[PDB]
Amino acid sequence: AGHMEIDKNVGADLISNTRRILRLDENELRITDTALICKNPNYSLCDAMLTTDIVYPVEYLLSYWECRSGRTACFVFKNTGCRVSLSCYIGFPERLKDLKRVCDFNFLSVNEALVVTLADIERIKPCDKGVLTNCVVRKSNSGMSYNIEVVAFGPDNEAEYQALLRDIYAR
Repeated sequence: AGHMEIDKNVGADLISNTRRILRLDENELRITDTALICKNPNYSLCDAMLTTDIVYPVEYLLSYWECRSGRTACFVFKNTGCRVSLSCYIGFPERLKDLKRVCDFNFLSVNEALVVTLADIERIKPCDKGVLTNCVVRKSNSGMSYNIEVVAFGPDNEAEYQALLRDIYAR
């Protein structure tokens, strides 16, 4: 009830998926409202806060997001002190002018911003109704850095696909 709007079960479903495929708990995913998302001033979603040395088949989550009520979001990944987060916009972001995109592995700065969506994956590879894009983050303090990877596959990611069903449909 405020300057973001999600329906009672819809955020709870997307937040449930977010803790379940990051394989962390509901008090270990950090959620945030207006202060990072308010540049669409009445609607958005929230932010989700993420751990080091962790992988997910990221496009399984993009797919679940857009399929839930017929409305799409960009995942805007905002790197800050120690944490990765993804700031989730059903929305219009302020830093979209100067934040980045990747498909590769690279070093990434401690106060940085980056969008990854179905339109961005479509610029950087021919997309398909079968993509499993894959994403991997580390924090470091000894290097005062992030270490970021995201890579684009079709159904060839069949091993990680099976391993994820073998965790998340096996809780």
